[PDB]
Amino acid sequence: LYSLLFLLGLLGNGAVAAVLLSRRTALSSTDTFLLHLAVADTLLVLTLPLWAVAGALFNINFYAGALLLACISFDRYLNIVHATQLYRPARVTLTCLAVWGLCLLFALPDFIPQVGRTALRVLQLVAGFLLPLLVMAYCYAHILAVLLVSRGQRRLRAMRLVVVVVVAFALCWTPYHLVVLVDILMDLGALARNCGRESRVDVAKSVTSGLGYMHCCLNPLLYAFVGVKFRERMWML
Repeated sequence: LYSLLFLLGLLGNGAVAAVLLSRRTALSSTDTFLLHLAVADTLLVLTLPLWAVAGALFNINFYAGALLLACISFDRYLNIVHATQLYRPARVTLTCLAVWGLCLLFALPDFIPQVGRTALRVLQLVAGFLLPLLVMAYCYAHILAVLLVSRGQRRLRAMRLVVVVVVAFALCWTPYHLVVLVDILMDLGALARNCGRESRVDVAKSVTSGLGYMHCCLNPLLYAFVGVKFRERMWML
């Protein structure tokens, strides 16, 4: 089953990368961020055979996932909540370098310590899953509120899609960071170590890593294939 996901990830990810990269003109901010995410997930799925330098690139891609997804949400909030003050393609390459740049800052130790790895885990939990999740929650809650006061036939479908995206992200990311937090507290002295539970926690690491792989493989299906614009390009190319 793991090998199937490997091809599924590359296949779907490549289509997203190819469709957007074949555009002959400028790409909107949402389009630019989606392209970065497709590349980010593309690298991670390449790791599958080995995991099932490798670790270092693994971390970079994982954070790229949430942060890029976090970046997508903020632009949607800006475009849909304050649509009157932001009427106008705005280049956003600056932030993409930062998000990829912030992964580099954290990714150095992987190429290169008890306290060092403790700080690594602390930063990972603080700024990799928690803050992005809060950002997504706030932005999409305001988007839902604005749409509920809107008028049209697309509002309901937009609400459904937003809820689906948020729920999928939560249910696919929480199980890994929960185990990471449990292990963090165990190391800090808030819990007790035992032979069986350590192996169970390693298996939990494995299972939640597979779940994250599933999310990375599903990213094309929930952010690209559901949009009207993307399908038109796919039908064109």
